[PDB]
Amino acid sequence: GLRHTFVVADATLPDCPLVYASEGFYAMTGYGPDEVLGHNCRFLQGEGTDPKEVQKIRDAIKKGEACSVRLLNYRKDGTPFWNLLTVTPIKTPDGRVSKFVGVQVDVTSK
Ligand SMILES: Cc1cc2nc3c(=O)[nH]c(=O)nc-3n(C[C@H](O)[C@H](O)[C@H](O)COP(=O)(O)O)c2cc1C
Repeated sequence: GLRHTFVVADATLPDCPLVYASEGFYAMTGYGPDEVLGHNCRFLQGEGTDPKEVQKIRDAIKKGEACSVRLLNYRKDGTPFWNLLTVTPIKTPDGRVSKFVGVQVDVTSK
């Protein structure tokens, strides 16, 4: 989908914290860099987020593999939205994962 957001997480640190987010990520979610750089993206989850979809992502990250999931997420103001998320590992020439990138699409309106 054409409208989307983009983030980079640092896989060389144990909890894959965010190191970069696009202008649209901040604007869509309602958070700014001074609130979410250095943090794992799970802050977007909440009461209704499907733990089985969360587990798929967790498992893909541990295996250094790409994954696509649909997750209920929440803006800073607590309002929900449907996030079609695709995460992709970025490797060094030795095959180790350095970064994960994420593309989010708000698919609430279909
Ligand atoms: C690059 C990247 C982007 C991510 N973007 C989101 C996101 O937009 N929304 C979300 O709920 N989780 C997102 N995650 C998933 C969480 O950061 C975390 O990996 C997931 O919740 C599973 O780990 P946990 O069980 O320790 O929370 C993203 C992860 C990575 C690596």
